[PDB]
Amino acid sequence: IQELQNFERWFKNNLSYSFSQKAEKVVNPNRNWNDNTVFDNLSPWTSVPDFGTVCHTLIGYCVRYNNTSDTLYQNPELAYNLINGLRIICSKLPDPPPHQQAPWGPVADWYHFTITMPEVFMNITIVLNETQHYDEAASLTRYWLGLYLPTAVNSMGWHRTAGNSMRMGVPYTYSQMLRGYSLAQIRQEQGIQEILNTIAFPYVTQGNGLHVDSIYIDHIDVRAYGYLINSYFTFAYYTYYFGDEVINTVGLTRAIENVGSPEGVVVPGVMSRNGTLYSNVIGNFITYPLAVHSADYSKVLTKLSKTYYGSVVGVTNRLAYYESDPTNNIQAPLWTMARRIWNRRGRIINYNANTVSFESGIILQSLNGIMRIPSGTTSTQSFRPTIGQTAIAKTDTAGAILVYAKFAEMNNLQFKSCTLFYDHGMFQLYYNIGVEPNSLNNTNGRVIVLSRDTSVNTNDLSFEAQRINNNNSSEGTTFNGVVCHRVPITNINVPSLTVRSPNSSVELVEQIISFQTMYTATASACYKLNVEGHSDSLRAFRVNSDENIYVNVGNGVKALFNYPWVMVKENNKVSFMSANEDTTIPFSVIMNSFTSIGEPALQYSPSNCFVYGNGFKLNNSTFDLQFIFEIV
Repeated sequence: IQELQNFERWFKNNLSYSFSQKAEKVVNPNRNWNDNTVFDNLSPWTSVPDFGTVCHTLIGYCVRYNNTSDTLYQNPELAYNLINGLRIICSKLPDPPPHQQAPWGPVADWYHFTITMPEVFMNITIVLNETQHYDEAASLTRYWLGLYLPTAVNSMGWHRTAGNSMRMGVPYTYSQMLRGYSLAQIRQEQGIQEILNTIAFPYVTQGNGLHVDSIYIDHIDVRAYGYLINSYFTFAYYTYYFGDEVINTVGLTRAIENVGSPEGVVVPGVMSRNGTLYSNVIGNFITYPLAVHSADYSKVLTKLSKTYYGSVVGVTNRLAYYESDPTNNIQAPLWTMARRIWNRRGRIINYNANTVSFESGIILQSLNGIMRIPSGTTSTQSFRPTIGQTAIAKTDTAGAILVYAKFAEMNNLQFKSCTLFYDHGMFQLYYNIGVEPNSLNNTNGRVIVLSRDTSVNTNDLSFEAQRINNNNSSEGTTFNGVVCHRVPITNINVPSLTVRSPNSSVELVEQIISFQTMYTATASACYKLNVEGHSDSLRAFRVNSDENIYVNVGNGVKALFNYPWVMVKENNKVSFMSANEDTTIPFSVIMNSFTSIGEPALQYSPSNCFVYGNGFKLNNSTFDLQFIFEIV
């Protein structure tokens, strides 16, 4: 059949690429072969994790066999080892298959038999398709998957859904093609129909799924990309199998653009509960544009430039600001207060238990900086903020985010947060920082400007040595391709930069804020970060009234924070948004904003909105909440 041969060709053509997207894998294996256990130093027949390792290692060797640049490309002895490995596995599998137990090991360790093993059959059979082993591999696949994966969604007496089913459908479909069924026939099967529903990813307005502004929500109300990351590699298969209509590709691509980067750096607030800024696959999911992205409802602003990746997760009362579990409960400050740019050519330094409490933007309430929000259940618990109102405005190269938040579980911490991303830096102002009165035991708070894991050796001197070398000033302190500066604003208290080590693993540049001002919710801090080698003359101003903050980057980008409104102007384009999510904007708000940035007589025309009452109304507020005007 043409269909089968074409699929096998496509599979081999795209294997290396597909493998680069696959979350669970063993890359470039060189483990020695063993006629008893498939590979040396493993006990796969008694230990199910070891069987998983055998499975992954075999798949890894398939990729090596198939990879033109690999030293073992089309190597006949590897081909033999692969078919021999499959034979060994087949000789261990019970016939008939078990009903609702694992064939060996703990009765509940079914995973590698249902998920990973069928992928082994598929990978071995296809990569060996031009060898003398093909017909045997195909026959073993037809028989053994016929038993262990009888439908797309059933294995060993269990019905499967979600992530599990997305994995299963790929080798199942292939097994049916080997049996001579056409893709049109397979499509109509009940199991495949369930999977097609699972992979549709329609936009949703609440609950689990892809939200309307392309941020993935899991566990009812948590920003969480794990579900997408784990099964992403399967999407290309289903699109090949069943066509360009089965998956919301635009929605998913935008979802990845909204949080990821080619280097694999991802804002921690949308990642796993242990606190992480890295995925070893997300960089391979899509080709990323150089752009500023915003999710106006879910509250994410992300910029990818030629020099940096920067992102802020905002706060809305509609979504959890944090999720903890029995092990992980110190990650809330990182999820709520990370205000950082990462140099794209910098070292990817990920967090650990001793460093996860510290990052540019984090407000610390104690010297050691540990803030715990324990799970009140025997598994996970997510927490809604007491206050969560966020506005985002973006133009070509710049994006601003304005957050008003209050967190009951972090000692009633509240703040107004103003962030601006531009080429090549980031402005951050916190004002009205507050905590529960009389709660800090006479300990001053602090806002982290720069942080470093001291176990990492770079060519940067220590923060204290840099300070002393700079006439005892922490201005221009550098770490990992990022440089920090204090940003004074006349009539706003902005503390000086000082250096401190909160524990033996971390050094900080911070702005210390008095417990007295925190008690009155009047504490403030202001700094900027630059990509090393890329300085600017950014200035910020408090214009006449409280909360009216004008930032002139000095490169053509102007921004205004005037809670609840935020505005960015660049070239002939202006964007506004309200943290109240107003779908109308008054003429007077526009006029006052333009006056505040020093351009009182600006002429303008609506781009995505229309005259309605005493202002403008959005043409469409379904996905986006920014009013866009052209300066005419």
